[PDB]
Amino acid sequence: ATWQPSASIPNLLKRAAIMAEIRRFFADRGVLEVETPCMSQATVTDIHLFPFETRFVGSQGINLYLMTSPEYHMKRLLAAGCGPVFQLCRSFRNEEMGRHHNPEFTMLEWYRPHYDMYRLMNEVDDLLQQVLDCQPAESLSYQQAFQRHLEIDPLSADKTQLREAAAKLDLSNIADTEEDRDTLLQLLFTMGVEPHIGKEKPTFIYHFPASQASLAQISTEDHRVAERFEVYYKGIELANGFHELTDAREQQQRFEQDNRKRAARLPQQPIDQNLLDALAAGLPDCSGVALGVDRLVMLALGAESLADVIAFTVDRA
Amino acid sequence: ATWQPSASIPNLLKRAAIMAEIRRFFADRGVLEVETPCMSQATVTDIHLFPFETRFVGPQGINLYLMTSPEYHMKRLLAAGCGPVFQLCRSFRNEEMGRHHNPEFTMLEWYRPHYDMYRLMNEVDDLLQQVLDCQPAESLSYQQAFQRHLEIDPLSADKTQLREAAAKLDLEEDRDTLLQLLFTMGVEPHIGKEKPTFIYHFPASQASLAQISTEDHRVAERFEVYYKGIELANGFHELTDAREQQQRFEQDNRKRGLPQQPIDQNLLDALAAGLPDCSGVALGVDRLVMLALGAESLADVIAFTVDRA
Ligand SMILES: Nc1ncnc2c1ncn2[C@@H]1O[C@H](COP(=O)(O)O)[C@@H](O)[C@H]1O
Ligand SMILES: Nc1ncnc2c1ncn2[C@@H]1O[C@H](COP(=O)(O)O)[C@@H](O)[C@H]1O
Ligand SMILES: [Cl-]
Repeated sequence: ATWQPSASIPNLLKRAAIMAEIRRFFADRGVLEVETPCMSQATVTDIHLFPFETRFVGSQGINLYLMTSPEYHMKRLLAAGCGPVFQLCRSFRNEEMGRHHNPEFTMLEWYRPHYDMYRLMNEVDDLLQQVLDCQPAESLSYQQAFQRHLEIDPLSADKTQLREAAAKLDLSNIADTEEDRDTLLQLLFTMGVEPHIGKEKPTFIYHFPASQASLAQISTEDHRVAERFEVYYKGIELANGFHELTDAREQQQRFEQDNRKRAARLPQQPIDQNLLDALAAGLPDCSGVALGVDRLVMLALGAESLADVIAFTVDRA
Repeated sequence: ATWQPSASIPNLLKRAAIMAEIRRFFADRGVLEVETPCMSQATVTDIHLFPFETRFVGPQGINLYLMTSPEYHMKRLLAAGCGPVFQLCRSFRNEEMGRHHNPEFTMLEWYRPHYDMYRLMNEVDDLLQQVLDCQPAESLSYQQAFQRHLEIDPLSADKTQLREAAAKLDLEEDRDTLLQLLFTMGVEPHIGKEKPTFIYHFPASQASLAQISTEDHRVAERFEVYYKGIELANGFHELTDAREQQQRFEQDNRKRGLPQQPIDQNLLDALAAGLPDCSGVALGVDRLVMLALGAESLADVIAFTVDRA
């Protein structure tokens, strides 16, 4: 019956125990928990993100946007001096329900002032070991991953070389006509690399190409890559971490470029001036990470979809 | 500058300690924590509530409503066997920001199978004493509060009698609306001064989620807690009968120049399947934290209120 929960009672008890462990993990490291809004008068500019919008009575209401990630408010807190902070929030992305996506989901996001990407990866690995009781993670660069799995260099290979690889994977249909080099790299990573990682233990992939920087600063030593990592385990994308952007002008260029592209494609998005204002005042150098709690719980239970770990997925909420 | 949080660093650190204290309270009592949706294909019919609505792409699109409280999903869990459970969630009500309101706010809602209203009140009192280091609560009925502060009986006074009383307070054709004005203006400023005040047995018309008292049909098994001028919690002996719940929703819609809301069948269906006898309570965590901090507004304990979020 559609009235019943999506997840079993035993799975929801284990869910609460994991949430408690996560909280003990950060308590033990002196990391403060914060709560930030689920709604903003501003939204994100990323072309790949689709925000929920709702009207607030505010005689003239205010448009509000549900938060795809608590990043901007947490950076505002950091700029104001909160120190190392974590949050376990409900996040909202207007995406269809899938085995591994729900339009509302639990995010674990945290920030560590004065931590570089490597020190943060190590902390994420310790958390995985604790919750999953899994082995210590392996780490490799995006480059190394391609070289080991596909015998190509993704930082230097031309599109012909790229389609040669795609052909070997039985992917020529999609690859032959695709003329965007980075898009071909994503096809190859998804189809040629992802199936061969995260098997025995979690796998960190870091130094994604500059085009796939997302929230990451570009690597100063090699502008071809970004200070971003992603963790994979048993075929599941669990987390993305970054050496965060502290430069206001650089951040603003990102948003403006985003809205310029959206126009070329999508509505232009109300920029978070509050975030740019925080960066102008001064955000401590930091690395931050966003982890999918529902996926973590799914893996900890050996469950096969989010419907097993979320009380009511959107189809019956 | 607008970029800065509403709440100070010290207040947020104290807020987190309180969150963890609430969790310790329930852990010590073996109550399970759950998480239920912030969004639903269904909504509420309650005449006092204004939800947010937002459009979902779907598996074409679907209208979603944000949750005003986790009640309906927690009842579904209860009907499925979850046992005593609490939740600390963000709840959503489409109403302007005020000193004591934000359109998104933290709710502590919990449910106790086999607790009556009195046993639940006692448990609320214990939590308040823990968080606030306040004195044990006093309790009185809606009737007693009107008798002690206004010298009238709200259960039997006629409208003339009521207007006379409103006249004496230096202040409408509905008797219940009259009672509401009297309570807000004549009773509320005069309770919760030195310790939390539990008001119980609200009139039948103000039943909200509560069963009617079987022993006196003029009143409901509902209580409200007030402290230092502020409304902190609402608790009920819960409705378990599907037929009665549905008639209440039908009536809700009748009373609604407000839009008519659909009745949530999943809730009714859970009630049909069987909801254990239980009492539940909804508490305003931000309000509670504000009182713990001796602060004046929610802007002092919420990292970013809506005006700057
Ligand atoms: N719709 C969704 N449902 C469940 N988990 C998600 C969803 N979107 C993102 N995630 C998780 O959140 C993490 C952070 O995503 P991002 O903020 O896009 O880097 C991802 O690695 C996923 O584990
Ligand atoms: N907009 C709001 N902002 C902050 N607290 C609220 C808001 N609406 C309701 N509350 C709190 O939530 C409690 C339970 O709500 P209710 O069940 O509607 O009485 C109330 O007693 C208030 O403490
Ligand atoms: Cl107890």
